[PDB]
Amino acid sequence: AASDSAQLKSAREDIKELLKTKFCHPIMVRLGWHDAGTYNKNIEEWPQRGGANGSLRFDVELKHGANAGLVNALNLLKPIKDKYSGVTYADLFQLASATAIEEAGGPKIPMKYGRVDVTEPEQCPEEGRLPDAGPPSPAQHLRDVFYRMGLNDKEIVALSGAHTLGRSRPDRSGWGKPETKYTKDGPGAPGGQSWTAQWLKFDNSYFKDIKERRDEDLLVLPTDAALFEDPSFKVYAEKYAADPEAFFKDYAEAHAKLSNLGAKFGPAEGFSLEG
Ligand code: HEM
Ligand code: NA
Ligand code: NA
Repeated sequence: AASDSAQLKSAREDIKELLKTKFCHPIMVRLGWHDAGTYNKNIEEWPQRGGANGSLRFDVELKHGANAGLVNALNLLKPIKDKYSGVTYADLFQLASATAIEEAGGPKIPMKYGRVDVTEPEQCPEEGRLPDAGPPSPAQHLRDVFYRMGLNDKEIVALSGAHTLGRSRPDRSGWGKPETKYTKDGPGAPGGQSWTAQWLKFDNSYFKDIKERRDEDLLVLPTDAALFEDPSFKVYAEKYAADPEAFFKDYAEAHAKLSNLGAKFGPAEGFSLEG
């Protein structure tokens, strides 16, 4: 009865209702990125290459250190997933993320769907393909991880801007204060430490805050700091801090690129919902 494209649209409606009710925009963006971020451009075969294939839905991968707390996001999406047999987790994760950015006031991401789902937890990538926030050499570590995905310096800086959304919890990743004046009252579950004052608003404030460092309640990870310390990253970081339009353009394109990493589409070229 309902076409697969129609189901994705219905799922998007459900997601928008979920975001309006739970204020869970940030975790949805993190979920999508952690499914896609395991992509390795050097591996040819699907699903060994990792990436956007819905493997992140399995306990084995959710248990990876970098994925602490993501089971909450999966659980929030499960009820929606159950309504649509024609919607894959691979697509649902990316749909929830893109919708989250947009509902949060971000740019419209040029998205395509039709991603195929892996079927067994044995197809999940091994742990260690996602970045650490506190390595000995942050900037080089970012290159090691993102260059492997086939992403460049521009994309590394632009995508890091997603930290304008959400916060860190010492009970999850281990970073951040237990709470601050900006998070102690929610909305959603209070607590943790945000990078920006309005952590439910998608704008270029992340770049301004990590550079200014005037607010002790605002978080700055070694990898965020690397954006302004690195001779190449700083070019884009300063540009985004001063040009919100430039950030939105580069962000939309980078987010779309990330969302496709390692995926196998059906049909091969995928399909659009509003093209
Ligand atoms: C540059 C490599 C990155 C590192 C080292 C990193 C690290 C972190 C850490 C430590 C947290 C705290 C999580 C917690 O407390 O539960 C976090 C949260 C988050 N990150 Fe990243 N991140 C990176 C890249 C990205 C990218 C590329 C995006 C998406 C375009 C992103 C989106 C988010 C979001 C939305 C949250 C907040 C989730 C929430 O509030 O529950 N991150 N990240
Ligand atoms: Na995956
Ligand atoms: Na923000």
